[PDB]
Amino acid sequence: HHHWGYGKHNGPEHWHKDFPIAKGERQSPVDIDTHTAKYDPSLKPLSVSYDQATSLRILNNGHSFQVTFDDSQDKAVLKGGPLDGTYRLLQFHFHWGSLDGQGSEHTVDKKKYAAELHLVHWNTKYGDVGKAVQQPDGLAVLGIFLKVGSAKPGLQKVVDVLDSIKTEGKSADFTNFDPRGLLPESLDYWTYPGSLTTPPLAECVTWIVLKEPISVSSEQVLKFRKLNFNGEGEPEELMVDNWRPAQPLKNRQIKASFK
Ligand SMILES: [Zn+2]
Ligand SMILES: [Zn+2]
Repeated sequence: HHHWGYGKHNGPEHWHKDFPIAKGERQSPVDIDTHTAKYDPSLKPLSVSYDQATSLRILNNGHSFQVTFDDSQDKAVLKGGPLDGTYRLLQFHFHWGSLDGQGSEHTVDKKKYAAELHLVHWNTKYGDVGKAVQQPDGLAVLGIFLKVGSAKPGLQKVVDVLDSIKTEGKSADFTNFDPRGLLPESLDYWTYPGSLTTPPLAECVTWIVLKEPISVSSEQVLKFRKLNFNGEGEPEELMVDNWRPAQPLKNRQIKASFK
């Protein structure tokens, strides 16, 4: 359980009261201004190696739903792009809106997408996620925008279990899932140094935000929107608009992998 949320009283505007790093120098998300984000030809190609992925559980954590992976060995890993070394996939989760016109955390020329998928990875130079979160290169989060259109067949297994995890703390087995089914065809990206977008807002993340959104259906996104922030029998707070808005870029540069 957790004290914070996305309401007027417990939401992003107030997180700095408990997490003063909320007003820090490398906070996420950010707007990606395509007039000022510059192509960097020294960026390597991004390497997604998810064939050996081992999914474990799906959980309503009170702010989102998350799907966890066995990160005890190099199985599903992210390498290349801006990264040095190997980063193991730990979990994925989403942020979404009440309406299709909002829901993403990152924006592109101020445009908000209907949702955003985060695949969270940690740097194996550290022992575990707990050590990695204390370092500036501890995590790599691969961010993928969702737009509404045709169904994403690789999302359907997720959508099909959401009715079983409606309220905070509900969970299920979630085995044999292939996260490659959530990727777009193109791996062109923007990258910058930032932070977790949820508490504790640690400044430990290399963000890799893909340019090409995936398409999901209205049925699929509606299932997201029928989840609850609350626990069982508590006053219903539909789980929508669980996104932090864009934060000041301060001294940073966003780099593009493409011209
Ligand atoms: Zn807790
Ligand atoms: Zn996230």
